[PDB]
Parts: sequence; C-alpha cells; structure tokens
Amino acid sequence: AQKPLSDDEKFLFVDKNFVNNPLAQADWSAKKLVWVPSEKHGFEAASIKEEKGDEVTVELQENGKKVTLSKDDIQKMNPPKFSKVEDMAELTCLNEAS
Repeated sequence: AQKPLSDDEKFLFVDKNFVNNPLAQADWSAKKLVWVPSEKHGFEAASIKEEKGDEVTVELQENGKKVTLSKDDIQKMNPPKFSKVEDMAELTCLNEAS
C-alpha cells in the first residue's frame, strides 16, 4: 500500500504493507469457521459441526474440542485481510472478537 517505514515512522503509522496467501484463501472452504469465547485468547477460531439452531456442536480447530455452543455465542470469523490497520474502520465484521 504505502512507503514502508523507519524506526521512527514505524511508531508513527502502522506497517500498512499487508500481504496475501493461497492457504488462508483455500481454507475458506471451511465456511463454518466462527470465533468462539475464550479466557486466554479472548476468542479463537472453531467450526460449526452440527447446527441445533440455537446450539451448534461447534468444534475447535485448535484443540479439536467439540463444544456444543450457541449461535449467539458464535461470532462469525474475520479473515486476516483487514489486519491491524490504520483506522479502526476497515474490519468487515464489526464484532467483539475483532
């Protein structure tokens, strides 16, 4: 995006030059990726396995932990595309996790 930064500039502007990769864009196929409540991370990414409407057996794609969790808990994921940007605007999912 812009001129990359010095030691001083690096603290002025965010490192605007973000990047793009096939793996996170191939992984999109797991559209049931949702963010899930956590003490330690705030939130992490898990996936919807069996939709009980208001519950879903969600399963973590970290520990593999099947946690039947509610639709209202499960906070629809935000891909790295908007990472740590210049304004607090550009994040598509304006959400708690993000």
